Amino acid sequence: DQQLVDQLSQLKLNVKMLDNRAGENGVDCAALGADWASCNRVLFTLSNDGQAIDGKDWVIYFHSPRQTLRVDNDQFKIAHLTGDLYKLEPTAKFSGFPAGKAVEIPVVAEYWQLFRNDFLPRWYATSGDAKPKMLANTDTENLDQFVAPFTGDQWKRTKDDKNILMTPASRFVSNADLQTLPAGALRGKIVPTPMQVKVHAQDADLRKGVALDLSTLVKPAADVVSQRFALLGVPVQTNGYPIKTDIQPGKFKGAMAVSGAYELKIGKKEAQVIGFDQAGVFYGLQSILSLVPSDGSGKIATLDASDAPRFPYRGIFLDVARNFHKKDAVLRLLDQMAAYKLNKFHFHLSDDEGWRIEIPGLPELTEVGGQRCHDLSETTCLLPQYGQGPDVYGGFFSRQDYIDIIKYAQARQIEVIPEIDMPAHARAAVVSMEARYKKLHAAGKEQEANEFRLVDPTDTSNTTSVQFFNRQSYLNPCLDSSQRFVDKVIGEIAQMHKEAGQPIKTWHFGGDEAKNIRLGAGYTDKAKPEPGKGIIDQGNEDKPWAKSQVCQTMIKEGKVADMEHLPSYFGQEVSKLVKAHGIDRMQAWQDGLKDAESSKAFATSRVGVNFWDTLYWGGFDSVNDWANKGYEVVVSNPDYVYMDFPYEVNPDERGYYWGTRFSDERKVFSFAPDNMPQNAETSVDRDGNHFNAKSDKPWPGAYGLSAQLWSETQRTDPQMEYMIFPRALSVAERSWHRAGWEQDYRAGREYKGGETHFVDTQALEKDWLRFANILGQRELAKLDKGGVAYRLPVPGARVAGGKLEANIALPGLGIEYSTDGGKQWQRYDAKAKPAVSGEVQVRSVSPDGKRYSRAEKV
Ligand SMILES: CC(=O)N[C@@H]1[C@@H](O)[C@H](O[C@@H]2O[C@H](CO)[C@@H](O)[C@H](O)[C@H]2NC(C)=O)[C@@H](CO)O[C@H]1O
Repeated sequence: DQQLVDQLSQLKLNVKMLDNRAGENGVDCAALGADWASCNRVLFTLSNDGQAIDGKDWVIYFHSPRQTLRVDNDQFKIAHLTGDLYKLEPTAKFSGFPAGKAVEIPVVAEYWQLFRNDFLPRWYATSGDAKPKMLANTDTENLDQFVAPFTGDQWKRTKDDKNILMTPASRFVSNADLQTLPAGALRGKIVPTPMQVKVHAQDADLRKGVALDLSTLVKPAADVVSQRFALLGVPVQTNGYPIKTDIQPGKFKGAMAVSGAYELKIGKKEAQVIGFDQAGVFYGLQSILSLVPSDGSGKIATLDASDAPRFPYRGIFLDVARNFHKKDAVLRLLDQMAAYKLNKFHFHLSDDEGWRIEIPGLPELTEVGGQRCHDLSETTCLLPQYGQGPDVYGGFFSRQDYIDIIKYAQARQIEVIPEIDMPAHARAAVVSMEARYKKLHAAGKEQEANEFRLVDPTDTSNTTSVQFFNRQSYLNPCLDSSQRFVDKVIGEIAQMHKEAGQPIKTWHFGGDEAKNIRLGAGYTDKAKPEPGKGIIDQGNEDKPWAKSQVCQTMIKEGKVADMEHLPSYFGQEVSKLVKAHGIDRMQAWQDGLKDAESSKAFATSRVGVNFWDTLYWGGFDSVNDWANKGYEVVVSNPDYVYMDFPYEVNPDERGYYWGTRFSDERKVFSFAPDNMPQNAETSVDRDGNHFNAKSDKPWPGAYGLSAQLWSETQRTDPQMEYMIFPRALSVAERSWHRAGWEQDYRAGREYKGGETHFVDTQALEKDWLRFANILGQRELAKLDKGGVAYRLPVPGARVAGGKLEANIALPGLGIEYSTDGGKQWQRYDAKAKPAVSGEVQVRSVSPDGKRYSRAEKV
């Protein structure tokens, strides 16, 4: 009843990691069905400061990205609902939560939990009648309230983990090659780095303002430029420094004769931008804006530059489905993109856990798919996921919101690429279309009910998705209703784009992870168990759609060869729908198109793939095959440009970490996307080990670069911003500019981490030192002004010769120290180091002085 829920709500949870490598320490993880026989032991403690809780009519719901495999307190049991939602229940042996005591529940989970961010907030209790209530101490974004600190070697994945734990003292060493450059060395430095620049000794004076000739630009675009000058403190007034613009396509030849190319001349009396096109003028204007200092000085170097993008596709991907991100945050993101010349916004509008775009005629997609709540019937909501509580959590962009975002992007020279992920990652859509089916079926409108249905009612396939959903995550590719649904959604989104004035140029099909994970390599069958694998019953495990009658008749009429070719076949069918709507380019995650013969199998004349295989695992060689089959390769490797991954190896950092353990501003910058094998000399793998890389195949080159923000643990907009910035500035650099240390691809060259020395790592180093300095001394102050809650790096620090020595990953940022427990903070001066004794803490501070990094002890 309610009373029981009220009592349970007052239980205080504490989560403590016991062992991240339980399989190495006597637990038989294989017998528990753990992938690759890997499991961890965690302790859940529930403390009661009230009277005894003796009822048994309750369920406690919690979220985890890890499956619970064993419960070591026999008074309780844990069962999976779907996705990340689990239930804790009392067994027949439960004898109550005693008054004033703690109950301990040790559990065994699959894999490892290396970051405290792995533990999700907002556990909740239910009981019969009653309205669900959260366990109040867990209703927070601060994990310190319920998750204990990691100690010792608990951050290690295996006993052989070679990653380096980052503390102030080891971080001091990783930053020791950095130094603060004098302001003179940063004069005339545009970033992204221009293709060619000659900096002269005179400076132009922008203090009385600039007089802009934006006649070449459509109004909305000219207004973006004018607002940005004003933001950075240069008033716009007619008597100011003249900046002239013109478009002249004929002055550009060969490979500089591309959209976004420009010639820039900054003089003492005036400036002139000549673009190949409007993007080119807009971009030459953003290059002047990049020189404006963060010191109030109003001076910029005179210079002559000529520039053009190395790639036509320079993208940022955003997931709004896992956790919604508001219109205001999307706009801020687009502002910053435009400032650093990023031009493609890949918008992931749907997935299992949410559907975020209003579709005229299919209201259930947003009414149901657009919100999560504790509704076991899933008629009004999708089940709760990702630690957002049991009550309604959600949002979506209305048709007008969406049109607004597209217009906003268009002014900023950014192309909006909508992604509606299929045929896996489609639970919001499938469940919403089921609620639609039920509603219409009840009114006796059976043809209407079935019109956009995404389920074959005969399908009993037993399949587990990557995120542990079942067959409801997989839209059925063989149904005529599924094609109707696809056609209708493409149609409606295409109309919004037409109204916004930016007609869709690329449809993103999705296509990722359309498989059953129980049939993967790390699991083994109960009957002939291979050692070191998760022992499960694999004889009742099906490939997706295996038991669909409709898919079976499709296979027998000869339309497709096997169940395995379904995803690729569906990609080919959707390309025909995309083409029919006037769209001549489709893009997909490469694994959904793997069984297609080549780009020729598609109806669009262009087919792009987001290439998301990790490099250290073979990506440096398998990427070639896509480019050579006609696909435009959009480099999206998780080991370098997944922005949902942690900035550093520290258990208190935010992020997922399946593809690598960290990717900081420096690592992202060091990525060489057009000569994949070379990264073997400049990076380490997910366990910190050196790797080797070689390809013997032809490499025509990549078409683009994209950095991804997946949103599982990015629950708020500030969290999203913490993960994207400032490392997306490194992405902008590398997607625009090819550095001298980025060598040409050579078939047969084998790069061996720690052994070969092909790459000019001293040039790489010098390039990074300058770039890190531009961020710390100029650009971060601009992000402050754009309202972006970027991550402030924690300082490196050591105590030497009686004084505190501190450093930082982005030289120029302020550093503070405290010698009294973090009560009083003082500013660090490198040229008058402070004498120190006992405990010191350090923290960094934003340029505007309002935000601080986390504080750490030396
Ligand atoms: C708990 C965990 O780490 N799971 C991993 C999945 O998240 C991951 O899926 C892919 O990665 C993204 C997160 O970085 C997902 O949001 C996304 O849906 C998915 N697909 C794409 C194209 O990235 C997979 C990758 O094999 O591994 C898991 O272990």
